[PDB]
Amino acid sequence: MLTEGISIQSYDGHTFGALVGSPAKAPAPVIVIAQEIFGVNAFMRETVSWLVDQGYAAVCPDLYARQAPGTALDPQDERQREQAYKLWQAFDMEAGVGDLEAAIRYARHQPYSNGKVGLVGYSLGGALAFLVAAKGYVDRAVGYYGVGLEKQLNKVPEVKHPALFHMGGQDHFVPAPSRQLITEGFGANPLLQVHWYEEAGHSFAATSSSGYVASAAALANERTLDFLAPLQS
Repeated sequence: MLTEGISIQSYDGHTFGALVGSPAKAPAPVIVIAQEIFGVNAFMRETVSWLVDQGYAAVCPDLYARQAPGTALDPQDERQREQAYKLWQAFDMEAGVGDLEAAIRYARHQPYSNGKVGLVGYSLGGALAFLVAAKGYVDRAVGYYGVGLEKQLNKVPEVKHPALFHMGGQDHFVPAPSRQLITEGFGANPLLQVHWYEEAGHSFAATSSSGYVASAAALANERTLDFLAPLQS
């Protein structure tokens, strides 16, 4: 689901929709949310709601619009999960970073914007959060269980604004050797924080996922809100 009428343009000219939530009290800092592999679906709608209820505005861009605009897949449906994995395998990560850069610029000057913008991404979006943090487009970035971060460690010195990552200790997209690489590599830059939730795997913050872990989602979410609070006016 997206907000009708909302359109954002990327540097290369491509335009895409987004799901937007404005809080009752504005102006407010705006959080661009970077999707998982299912498009802008119920969990993204829930993430927009959570942030708006905490007093932020939120913009979740349709990152799959270069492939199939308006994709919103149900993770409980096997056929739609297969579609999600196909779209993820074809996903242009660089174009994704560029579309998020465009959404961040957009978020700086909407009616409800206070001019500060943060980014929170999940899974595919968590990997994109790190890439965006290396570019320096946002004030603060957060990534929940980003995949493949152990392959982007050459970018650690490029991060010049804070970025926070929540990783599951039982997430097998990040096995022990990968966790060691990430832990050692991110350890070199104090602007990066990475927490490991030992009893959680992938998707632990999504209440409808079989991987949901209430205690880890709650600790991570509170850390995320404390990390974003300085963006408030």
